[PDB]
Amino acid sequence: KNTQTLMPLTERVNVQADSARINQIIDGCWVAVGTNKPHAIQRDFTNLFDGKPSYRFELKTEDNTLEGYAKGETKGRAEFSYCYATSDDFRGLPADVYQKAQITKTVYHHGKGACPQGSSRDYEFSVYIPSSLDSNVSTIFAQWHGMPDRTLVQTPQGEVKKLTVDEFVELEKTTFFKKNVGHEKVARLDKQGNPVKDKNGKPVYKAGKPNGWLVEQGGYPPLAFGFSGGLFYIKANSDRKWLTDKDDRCNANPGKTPVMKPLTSEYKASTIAYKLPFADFPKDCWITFRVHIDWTVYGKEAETIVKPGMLDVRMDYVSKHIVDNEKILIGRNDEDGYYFKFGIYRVGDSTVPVCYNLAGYSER
Ligand SMILES: O=C(O)C1=C[C@@H](O)[C@@H](OS(=O)(=O)O)[C@H](O[C@H]2[C@H](O)[C@@H](NS(=O)(=O)O)[C@@H](O)O[C@@H]2COS(=O)(=O)O)O1
Ligand SMILES: O=C(O)C1=C[C@@H](O)[C@@H](OS(=O)(=O)O)[C@H](O[C@H]2[C@H](O)[C@@H](NS(=O)(=O)O)[C@@H](O)O[C@@H]2COS(=O)(=O)O)O1
Ligand SMILES: [Ca+2]
Repeated sequence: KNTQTLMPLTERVNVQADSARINQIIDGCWVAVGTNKPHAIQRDFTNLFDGKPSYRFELKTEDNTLEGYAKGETKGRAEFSYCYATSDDFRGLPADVYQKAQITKTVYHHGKGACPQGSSRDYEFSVYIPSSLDSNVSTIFAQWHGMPDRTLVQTPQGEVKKLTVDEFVELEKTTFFKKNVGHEKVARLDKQGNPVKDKNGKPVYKAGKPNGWLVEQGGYPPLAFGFSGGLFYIKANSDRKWLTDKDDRCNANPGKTPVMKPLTSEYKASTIAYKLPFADFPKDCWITFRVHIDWTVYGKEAETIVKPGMLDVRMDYVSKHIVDNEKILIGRNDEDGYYFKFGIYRVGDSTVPVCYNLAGYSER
């Protein structure tokens, strides 16, 4: 009933498919993604950081709104993305550039907030973990995410090739994509033999059988900071395959994979760079992470590792050098780069409630 200390921020931008409208942008630099329940993300006027409102993220137990990897598994999301495009990013261009970017899901590739392939960048942000946070949460609170372009496809005959935007736009007319997998696009039909339309007159389609096409979509985040199994962990992922293979689920478990011993497949590596028992992670105070990433350089279609990456992390609240300039494989073999998000990404088929605050982001 006191609604003065917290301000719901409920606008959500589909950053891959839609430009952010000015009145959806937060503090001139963020848009929000994930569930839009009023408590999911709020500006917090009580817990100030550097004398300014911080951001309170909350997922209650019922707040998983996304399908997880396995049938019957779900996941939850309330995050800020530092990467999005606005209408100004398409200013003066032919109308079809934006329209085709929505269909190819490459809208945010036209916007600010990404770091290119093989680049080096410094990041800083702060987190505030309440003492009430359950030690068995399974949540990623900051991540650096790839930006694959789904115009890189595999044909039914197994050829990996780059479609032009126009070619992809044509393919999407006949193909219903379920994540990365193409299916025959089938019109649902009424009884007079006509295509069904929703209440707004929009034609409705469903997926038929797989049609052989695959597109580059999804993939693990190259870097994630989170809690799992009673540990705070930092996990780095690398994928050197030109077209990522979604079936190759090379993914280290902080509870099972020893620290700094990469788990590898033929193309992927997943490394737990740091672990700290949950009780040793400070509570009810602001912790500032300083992160330096030298992104791995990959050889594109050659699939080589041209140059290894490196990861450095400091944790201040005292300064602990928790990841000390580690040579590491980190990134994705894509044409495009990486963007930062923070918030709640509740994974591992968990519904344990999550709530904490974040603030103070910068990158250089
Ligand atoms: O770590 C994640 O946030 C995450 C990994 C992504 O690879 C993707 O996984 S997936 O299960 O959906 O395949 C989901 O990431 C993107 C997702 O790729 C994207 N789909 S797209 O628009 O068709 O390209 C969309 O669903 O957004 C999610 C998260 O991105 S966002 O939080 O910046 O919006 O989850
Ligand atoms: O081992 C996995 O591949 C894996 C474990 C699952 O528990 C799943 O979490 S769940 O809540 O969806 O069930 C999970 O998380 C991945 C997710 O699959 C991936 N999407 S994809 O690459 O496009 O398929 C992406 O969003 O990253 C998350 C982070 O994985 S994590 O669980 O290791 O944190 O995948
Ligand atoms: Ca790729």
